Amino acid sequence: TIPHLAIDPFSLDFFDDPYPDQQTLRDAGPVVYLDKWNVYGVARYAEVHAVLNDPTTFCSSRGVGLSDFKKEKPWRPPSLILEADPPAHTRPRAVLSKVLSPATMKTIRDGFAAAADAKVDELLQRGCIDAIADLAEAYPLSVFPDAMGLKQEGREHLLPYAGLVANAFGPPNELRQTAIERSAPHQAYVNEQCQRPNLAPGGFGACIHAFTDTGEITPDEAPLLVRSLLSAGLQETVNGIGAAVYCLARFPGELQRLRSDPTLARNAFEEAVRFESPVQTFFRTTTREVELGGAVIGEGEKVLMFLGSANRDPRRWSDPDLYDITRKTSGHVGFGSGVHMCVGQLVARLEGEVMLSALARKVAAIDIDGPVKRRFNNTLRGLESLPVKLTPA
Ligand code: HEM
Ligand SMILES: C=Cc1ccc(C(=O)O)cc1
Ligand SMILES: [Cl-]
Repeated sequence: TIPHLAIDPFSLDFFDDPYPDQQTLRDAGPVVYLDKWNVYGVARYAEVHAVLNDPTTFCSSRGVGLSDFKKEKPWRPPSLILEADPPAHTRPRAVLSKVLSPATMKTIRDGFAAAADAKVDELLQRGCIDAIADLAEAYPLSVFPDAMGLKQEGREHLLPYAGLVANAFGPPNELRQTAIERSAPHQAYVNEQCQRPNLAPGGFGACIHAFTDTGEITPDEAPLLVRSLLSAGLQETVNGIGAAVYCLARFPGELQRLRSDPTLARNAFEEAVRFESPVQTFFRTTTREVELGGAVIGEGEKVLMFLGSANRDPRRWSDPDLYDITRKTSGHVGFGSGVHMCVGQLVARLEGEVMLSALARKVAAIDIDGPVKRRFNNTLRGLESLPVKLTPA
């Protein structure tokens, strides 16, 4: 009934070019079994969307990586957000939603935009730059840690900790083993910055700690909620911005459209998130026997959702492998779907929008002028290096 495949979606060969194997996973059937890791897989949009939107059956509190927290110890204390189910998830989620609210975005937008414009101006003085280290990485590093309220010292641990968290969702392969081996200095930095005295007034971290008296969270939960905002989002935003620059370089007709109407900036970034899907996969664990795509899945089974594949499923998308900055992107699952849908999505979209706006107004051409290098991670997709020449408008 259920097809069994030997594809390892966490292998370096797969990461190097996942798209043929993602088609094989989709076309084999609505539900597959991955013999390499003894998990179920869903790679089409329909089943991925269904699983995300049924959290009672496909829970998160047994872990959203390969490891089942009912069988193994989590590598770190469980997130109060990502690794919780309703109702325990609900009020901590509401706090993070209010910390990263539309009102907060209105407070920080002008500064985020000015820093994007300044970065592009600076890069145009150099001409030939690395669009990852110098742009996709440098810009979020120039706005998000400050908006968090982090001190200057130690910020070099942020992206390593981000990569560690994402690697630790994966199976016990070399990427995961090496990440955990290197983890201690990054973990020690992150956990210390989560304490209230270390978060500057008015920033995201201070606002979490100020939200500890409403009956939604307690003071002893605020450190782990700050940890969520230091564990998630930064590398994804970097990878999304880097993918946008890569697409604007490889599809120059789309840069020409963006230049002609800079108000396409927000959707140009949203399309890059669909196209690249910085988070490629997430797991759920079944809490009961369930029918999914004609398959009967027992209790306590891990289900691997292919977000990137769902965002390129031709059953749902026209020309899914094309970068189209006017595509109707609504419904893509690059940020998830349902009750866990990325609580930081407004921050990521703000950063991506204002960077692409700066490019749209200031840059006439983006030409790849050096070897492109991929960064490997068990669950994140993104480039390591993207040498480009920027021509000013
Ligand atoms: C392009 C950028 C981003 C992408 C692709 C992305 C991806 C995702 C996805 C797919 C989920 C769903 C997790 C699940 O269903 O189990 C998620 C949740 C989450 N993200 Fe993001 N994210 C991004 C940016 C951010 C940012 C900027 C932040 C913080 C400021 C952030 C913090 C979080 C948190 C805390 C959660 C957990 C939400 C919950 O479980 O209710 N993310 N993200
Ligand atoms: C989507 C990635 C992600 C990683 C960590 C956390 C967390 O630590 O709460 C949330 C989301
Ligand atoms: Cl940790």
